[PDB]
Amino acid sequence: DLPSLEAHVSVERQQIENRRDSDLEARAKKLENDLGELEAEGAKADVRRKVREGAEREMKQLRDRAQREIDRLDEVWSRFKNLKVQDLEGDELLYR
Repeated sequence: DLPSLEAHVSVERQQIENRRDSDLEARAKKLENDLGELEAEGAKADVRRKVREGAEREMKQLRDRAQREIDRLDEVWSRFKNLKVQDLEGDELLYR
């Protein structure tokens, strides 16, 4: 049954990448809206750029979390691939 298994994991990865691109588009739109709202406000660079820095950090952590979750999905798939009897396995979360 392995064929269907890698088909399923590939489909999950494709959906994850689609969600990532949707997040990219949404954050780009939000940044554009924020820029437009404060486009006419003439103030210091940091005062107007603090919100932009926060949004960029939010996107950075979002992409880092996406990378981490895809990496753990790949790790779980690899672990199941080479699973045999008498294999000790801690990591309660991984077993669940």
